[PDB]
Amino acid sequence: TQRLANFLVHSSNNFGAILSSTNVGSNTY
Amino acid sequence: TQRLANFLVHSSNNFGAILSSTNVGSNTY
Amino acid sequence: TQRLANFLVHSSNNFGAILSSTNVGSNTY
Amino acid sequence: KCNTATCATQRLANFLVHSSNNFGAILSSTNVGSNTY
Amino acid sequence: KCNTATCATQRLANFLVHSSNNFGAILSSTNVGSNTY
Amino acid sequence: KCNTATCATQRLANFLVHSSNNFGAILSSTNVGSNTY
Amino acid sequence: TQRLANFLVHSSNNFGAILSSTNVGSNTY
Amino acid sequence: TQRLANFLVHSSNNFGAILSSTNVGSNTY
Amino acid sequence: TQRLANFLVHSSNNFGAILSSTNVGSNTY
Amino acid sequence: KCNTATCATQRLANFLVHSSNNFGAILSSTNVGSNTY
Amino acid sequence: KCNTATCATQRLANFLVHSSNNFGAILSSTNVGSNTY
Amino acid sequence: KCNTATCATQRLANFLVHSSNNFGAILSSTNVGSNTY
Repeated sequence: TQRLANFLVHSSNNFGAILSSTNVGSNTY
Repeated sequence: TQRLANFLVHSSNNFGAILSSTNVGSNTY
Repeated sequence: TQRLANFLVHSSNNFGAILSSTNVGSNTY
Repeated sequence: KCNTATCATQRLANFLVHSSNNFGAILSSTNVGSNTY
Repeated sequence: KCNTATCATQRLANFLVHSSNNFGAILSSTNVGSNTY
Repeated sequence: KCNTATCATQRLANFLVHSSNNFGAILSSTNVGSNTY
Repeated sequence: TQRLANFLVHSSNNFGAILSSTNVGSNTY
Repeated sequence: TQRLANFLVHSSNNFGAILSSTNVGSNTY
Repeated sequence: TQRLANFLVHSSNNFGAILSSTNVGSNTY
Repeated sequence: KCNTATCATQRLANFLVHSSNNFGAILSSTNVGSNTY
Repeated sequence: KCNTATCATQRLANFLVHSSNNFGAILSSTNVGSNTY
Repeated sequence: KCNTATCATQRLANFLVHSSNNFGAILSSTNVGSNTY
């Protein structure tokens, strides 16, 4: 038997500046 | 028997400056 | 029998400056 | 609570109190990525 | 609580209190990535 | 609490108190990555 | 006396690939 | 007396690949 | 007397690959 | 030519000969800035 | 040429001969800035 | 040429001959800045 359960809680709170720059394969020239 | 359970809580709080720059394969010129 | 359980809590709080620059394969020129 | 076996309980405590009582002057300047030319 | 066997309980304590009571002048300047030319 | 065997309990204590009571002048300058030309 | 003369000849010839990217103040995110 | 004369000849020829990337003040994120 | 003369000849020829990346003040993140 | 004084003559020689006589197969691929995903 | 004084003559010689006579197969691949994902 | 004084003549010689006679197979691969993922 397989009793699998994923409890994924992703809480994110911001009260200031965020500069989240993600470059997956980006090529700047 | 397999009793598997993943309790993943990812809490992130910000009150200031964040510059999260992730370059997965990025190539700057 | 396998009784596996992962309790992963990832709490991160910021009150100041953060410059998190991660370069996984990035090539700067 | 748990009696027989295989007992796992995790308790998380998080009383974050961010109190800022400004009775005066605050001159802040947040510049993330800016560039003054 | 747990009686027989396989007893794991984890307790996390987090009373974070960030108190800032400014009765005067604060001249802050946060520059993350900025460049003054 | 645990009676028979296999007893593991972990307790974490975290009373962080960051108190900053400025009754005067603070001239701060945080420059992370900045470059003044 | 001032006898000033500027002989400025700017000759440019191309027979192949050129990628001339000039960023005077440009800010890529 | 001032006898000034500037003979500026700027000849450039290309027969292949050129990637001339100049960043005067450019800020990549 | 001032007899000044500038003979500036700037000849550049290419037959292959060139990657001329100049960063005067550029800040990569 | 110049006889008395202040004699400056500059001669530039430029016989560039780019000759390419392909009697066979040339498989070239110029990729400047391209990105094959 | 120049007789009295202040004699400056500069001669530049440039016989560049780029000859490429391909009687066979050339498999070239110029990749400047490219990125094969 | 120059007779009296102040004699400066500079001669530059440049017979560059780049000859490439390929009677066979050339497998070249120029990768400047490329990144094969």
